[PDB]
Amino acid sequence: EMATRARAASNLLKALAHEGRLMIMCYLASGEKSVTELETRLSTRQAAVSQQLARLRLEGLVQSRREGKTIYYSLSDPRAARVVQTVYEQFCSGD
Amino acid sequence: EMATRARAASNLLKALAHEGRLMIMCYLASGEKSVTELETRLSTRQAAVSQQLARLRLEGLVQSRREGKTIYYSLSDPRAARVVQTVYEQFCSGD
Ligand SMILES: CN(C)C(=O)NNC(=O)N(C)C
Ligand SMILES: CN(C)C(=O)NNC(=O)N(C)C
Repeated sequence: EMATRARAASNLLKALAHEGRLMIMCYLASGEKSVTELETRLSTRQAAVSQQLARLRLEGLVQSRREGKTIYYSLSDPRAARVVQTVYEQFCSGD
Repeated sequence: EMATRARAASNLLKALAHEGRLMIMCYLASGEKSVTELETRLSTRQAAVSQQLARLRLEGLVQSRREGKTIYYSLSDPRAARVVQTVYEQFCSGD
């Protein structure tokens, strides 16, 4: 149905419509990243990154695994992955 | 730069992160549509559609032309067009 798929799409976009969460998703769009790598690449403060990761997890958009003492995040919803890949390609392209 | 392109991307997503505006964009993603066609397809109330179209116009995402007494809207930002096409394809696909 058009309504329920429009609400799921709208909800993904609400999760992505935040500069910090979008940047996390863009970094994960190129492959799995440790938390250390994400924080190295992001200028966001650690407490903010932590909430943002939790929100992306709640929304079903990221998952994570432990390897030793490292936490690796990755994209988990393939619809969101493709949307973010399009955003990343389109908005990182110069004119 | 990563910051200014991340803000433009984030702003597109904020404009898209609304069920009514997203549905308009999804309909325009398949080609130019008259206002009459858009309102026939949308269940949204006319005053709401009017504000939503105005917002999409302000954001640079849609443009329009007049042919006789008909107003035709179309997508105007190609980055947004591709993002919406990915949303439409991904979220209209069944499992
Ligand atoms: C648009 N966006 C979030 C993005 O990251 N684009 N990529 C770059 O801007 N560089 C310099 C790699
Ligand atoms: C055509 N049809 C029944 C359909 O669901 N298309 N998908 C969408 O329109 N969205 C907004 C996900």
